[PDB]
Amino acid sequence: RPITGAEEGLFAFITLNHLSRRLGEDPARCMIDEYGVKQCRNDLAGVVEVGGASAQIVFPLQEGTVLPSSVRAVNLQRERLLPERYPSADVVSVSFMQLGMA
Amino acid sequence: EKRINVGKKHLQTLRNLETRCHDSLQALVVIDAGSSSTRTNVFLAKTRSCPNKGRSIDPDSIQLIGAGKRFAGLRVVLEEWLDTYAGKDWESRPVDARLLFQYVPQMHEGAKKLMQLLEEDTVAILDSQLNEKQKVQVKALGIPVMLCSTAGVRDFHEWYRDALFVLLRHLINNPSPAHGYKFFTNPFWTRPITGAEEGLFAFITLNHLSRRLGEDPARCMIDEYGVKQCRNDLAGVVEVGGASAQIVFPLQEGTVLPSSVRAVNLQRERLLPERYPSADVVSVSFMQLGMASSAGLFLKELCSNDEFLQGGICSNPCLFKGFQQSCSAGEVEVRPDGSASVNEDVRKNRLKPLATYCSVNNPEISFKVTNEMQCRENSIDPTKPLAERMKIENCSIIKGTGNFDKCVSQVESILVAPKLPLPANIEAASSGFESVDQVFRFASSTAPMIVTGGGMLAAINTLKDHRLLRSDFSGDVEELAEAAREFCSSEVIIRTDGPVIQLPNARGEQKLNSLNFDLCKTMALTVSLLRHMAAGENQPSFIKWEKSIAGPDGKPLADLGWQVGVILHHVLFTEEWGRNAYEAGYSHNLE
Amino acid sequence: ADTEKRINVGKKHLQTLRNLETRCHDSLQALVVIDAGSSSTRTNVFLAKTRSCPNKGRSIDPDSIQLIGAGKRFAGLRVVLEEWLDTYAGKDWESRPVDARLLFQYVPQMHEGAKKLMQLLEEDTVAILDSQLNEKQKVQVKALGIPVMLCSTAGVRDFHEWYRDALFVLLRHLINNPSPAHGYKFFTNPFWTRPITGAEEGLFAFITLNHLSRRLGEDPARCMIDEYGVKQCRNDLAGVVEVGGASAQIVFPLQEGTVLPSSVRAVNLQRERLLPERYPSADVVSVSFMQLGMASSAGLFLKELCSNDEFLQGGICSNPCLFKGFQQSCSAGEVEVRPDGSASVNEDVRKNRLKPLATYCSVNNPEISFKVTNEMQCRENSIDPTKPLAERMKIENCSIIKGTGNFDKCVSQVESILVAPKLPLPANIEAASSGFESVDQVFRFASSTAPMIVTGGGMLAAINTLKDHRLLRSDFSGDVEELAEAAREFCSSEVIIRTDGPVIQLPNARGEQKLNSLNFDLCKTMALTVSLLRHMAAGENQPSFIKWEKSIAGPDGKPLADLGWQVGVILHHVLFTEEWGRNAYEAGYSHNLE
Ligand SMILES: [Cl-]
Repeated sequence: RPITGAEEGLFAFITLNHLSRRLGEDPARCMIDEYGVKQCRNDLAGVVEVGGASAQIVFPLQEGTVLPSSVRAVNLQRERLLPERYPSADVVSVSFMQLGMA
Repeated sequence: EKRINVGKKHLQTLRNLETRCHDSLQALVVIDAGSSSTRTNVFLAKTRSCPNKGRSIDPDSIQLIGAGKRFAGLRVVLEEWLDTYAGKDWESRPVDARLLFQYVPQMHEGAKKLMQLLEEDTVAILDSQLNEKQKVQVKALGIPVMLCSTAGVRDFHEWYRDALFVLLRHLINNPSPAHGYKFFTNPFWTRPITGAEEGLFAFITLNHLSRRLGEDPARCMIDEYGVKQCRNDLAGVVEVGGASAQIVFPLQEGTVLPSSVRAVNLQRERLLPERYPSADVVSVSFMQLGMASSAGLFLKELCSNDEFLQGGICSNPCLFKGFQQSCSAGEVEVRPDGSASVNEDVRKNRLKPLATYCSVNNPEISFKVTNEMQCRENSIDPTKPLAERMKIENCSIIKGTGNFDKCVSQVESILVAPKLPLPANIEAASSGFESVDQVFRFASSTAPMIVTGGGMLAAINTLKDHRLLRSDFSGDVEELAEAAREFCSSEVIIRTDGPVIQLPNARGEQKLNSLNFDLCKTMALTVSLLRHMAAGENQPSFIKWEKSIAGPDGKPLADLGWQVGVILHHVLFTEEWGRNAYEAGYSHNLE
Repeated sequence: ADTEKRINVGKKHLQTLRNLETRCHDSLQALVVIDAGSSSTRTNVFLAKTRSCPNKGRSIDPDSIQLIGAGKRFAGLRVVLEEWLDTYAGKDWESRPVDARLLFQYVPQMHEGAKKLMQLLEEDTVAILDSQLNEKQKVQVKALGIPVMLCSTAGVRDFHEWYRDALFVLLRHLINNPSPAHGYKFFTNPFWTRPITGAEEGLFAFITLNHLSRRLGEDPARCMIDEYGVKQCRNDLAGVVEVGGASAQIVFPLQEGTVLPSSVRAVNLQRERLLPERYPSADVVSVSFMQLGMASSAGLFLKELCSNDEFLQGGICSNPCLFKGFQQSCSAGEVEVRPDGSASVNEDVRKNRLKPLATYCSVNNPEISFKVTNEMQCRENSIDPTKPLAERMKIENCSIIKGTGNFDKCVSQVESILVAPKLPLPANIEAASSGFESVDQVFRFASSTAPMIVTGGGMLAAINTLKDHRLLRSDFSGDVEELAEAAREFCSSEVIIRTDGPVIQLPNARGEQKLNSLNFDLCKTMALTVSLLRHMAAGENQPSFIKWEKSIAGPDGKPLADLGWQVGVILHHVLFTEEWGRNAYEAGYSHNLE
């Protein structure tokens, strides 16, 4: 099937993290939230990819950050990109056709 | 021998009692913390306790039993607290918010007096509406309270509102033990809601009460994989409130919006559970179309236009011939003598919400690059200090000209189809359109539309009371324009008993007051909205003006608005509701 | 300068309030377990800590469960049914076949019978709550509601009509309608209040033991990897031997890698919905022996011993399990030792210790009827199913029983009559039972290395009597020969009549103790102990240790609750978080609103 620039960014983010051994069932840190619920995450690295047609920037949302209402973290489990057994991954995902090489 | 059957039947009766579901009455309270007032809303619901299945609410049973007195708005609590501890010029000068942490008990002090008035009013409603048997059930189950703030408390941009909500929930969770009503809340039920969220909840209220929203779908489509894709036959809502206007309607079947705007999916937003057919909607909320902001913005743009402003006189076509006032967007008070009194206080300026929104102090303006330009180009300059930002230059008097068609053409250019709209940042509950014109030109639907809001209904009822519009009026644009043109050509006559609106050809009159002097602008907004809806590729199957919905019997079940929808979004998620309302319950407050 | 102090106080105050609305809140709850046994109905009052968490509902902390009070012994449920059947089914209802269909005319009279007992239990439960709780505790207890679990063990199992089911419907109705004056909101449902079998009683007593001793928990003690590469986990659970008044239960963990015969099965506590899935898997050998109860073994022992040519001679039964100088009328009736040293035997059919086994061993019992061998298995245990009741229990050609105090002969007869009979009584194959028929079969095919806890009033008195006369060392750890030598000496005692009453006088002037209705036949319990230990010692796998326990010490040293089925019953409900939350809190006492 065809894939968009933003989807190409998320897939490149998954590639980087898999090969770097950052993505996996073992989280790098678990935090006890306001309710006493253990929230676990991998120590994911962000990616800056400047391709021929577009530039993608994908990185995990800063822990305890409140984004403007007008933008949103992309949840990889919600988008069916990562299974539920993987620690929750919330990312800032951006694709700019104007920053591509061409 | 027939004595055996009495015994066998008695045992079966008792066996039926311990195996079947049992019904019990529950009260639920929604506190509407609006811009100008805070009002309690008391509801009744039938709960069902089923062996090994817990306890749930029958959503069809939700009924309003009483709406109370309008107490002061939450904004008053904060404004009085800021006046005392930050200094009287906090609206017009920089404030060190950190220093205000010294005065948290004084903020609690302000919230306590208001909560005590609401608690007494709620108890008064319960006692007057319930019989002794109903009271026993109601007192036993506990009373969930959902206090939601809407407009008036969104523009402080510090720690105040969140701290105020912590204090309000603490107050709700400590009711007086004397009356026996076990009120209780949690941070999921008592919280601020946005304008677009009020829209979604009003949409859910309308469809629930009219019986259009239900588990059983109206129609299904079979996809390429043989899977049923089902939907309900939902009605849209147009709500013009005092602080904002919302438009929410189902996305036209078989359409997809481009990557610049988005349909809101009620299930994805966790407003409706997955067992309800998928509901995709076009959702918009515009502060500038609320009754108060639209009045201020209309004057700000009309009175800076060379066609209307000449030699310090602003000729306003939406105001009656014979009416005049001083030139400012200040709150107008129609006096006993017939003159208009304009309040010049920054706090009472109709432009205050838009000017506070269109500011460099507002982080929302920095969220999107064009925001500041869209403010400036609509005559609300973020670079100008507050008083200069709201001022109408080279203008001493506003005089009414009673020209309905000119009023409509100006509502078109300032409010409905502006060349450059004011900024509206998208949020999870909204579609991203910034203008009503764009909504109907690009995302029109065949779904029926219900027009709601106090002022919208007052505009139609005024024309029907004067017998200028037929009682069976059903939305015809030209019939409405004709009625409104005649009413708006009325002359203001000052008499011994006060000012009157005298209809042409001695066809009646009514008293002129602070609430109706500018009603022609609402009639013009209605004509303009109907015109845009009629010019859409898809037109609503019908259009109606409503305040409430009749139940299966004929009596009103509840009022239109966001309140029923707020309850439903909690009660419909069965497992979560059972845990919070019954397992934790009021007993969570035990010390 | 001190402005920062006032700022930080304001900030802290808001953080204190925010924490208060995001964290779990604790609250006390009372729980009631009504123990409806064979000869009595008694209330048991418990306290537990509940935890209410945002978006999570409310649950009980299982380690907080504590007994606050046990009530008075009121009449047994069998007494309620017999008084109702004595009034409306006339006389000889248990002699002549009765038309049960006609008894439906007398349902309000059954209700009145049950109302009298329930009012007594409700008053007693309220008395315990009022004496044990302070005012702050009462507010919490009254607001949450009081779950009541009434379970009947032995007594009411044998009517074979609609009576028991009807009684239970009436009992729950009474429990669900408590007096509003006291403010205690008692309530029940058909899942909490119901009869329980002997095998289910064993599983509940096994759960109680392992809970109190901190062996049962979510975290496993050890994990293993099977043939497929799957991690298999378990707790290090202790087995229980509970010798009750009506039956004996043996419940212990299945030894790792055991291949059981096709005809018996391990009981899986998770599959049986006794423990949730979050607990490590627990597979057990579960056995309930009808003839090994204090009452039933006493009856059967006399029936078999006193029909054997070696012991019955010219109307005199020489009993090796009774003291020299002791004598009684020849019947299985309840015995009362009187101040002059004489024995009074109650001849009432309802007080005959052979009655439950004789009604069990009937052609009218489907358990017996459905299998050809079953009827013969009863007959070989001296209880003939074709015989009428009173004749079925009679010890023929026998006038008196005289004690001979010969421990070795007592062990030999206990072994051949009770523990390893020529023909065992029929196997029970209900879900809670592994389907074993004898003690030897259990230790031959399913022996385990799990430690074993011996419980039951009579089992403990058998060991403590020997320790008290310094015949057994205080450090006794289960050695068979050490026990047999001690019991041989004690069991050789002579009954002597003094001014103060009858005494058991030990040989070689070692001392004495008062002879009474509870200890006159204790030597048979000493012989049952020797026999049980011998069968366990002959197993391929040996328990790591064997201990006799009256109670289990809590974290603070003092016991939190009693051994027995009561704690286990609470746990099998409270551990199922979602189900408990729905029944106890969502439905609750408000389900009773009318
Ligand atoms: Cl737009």
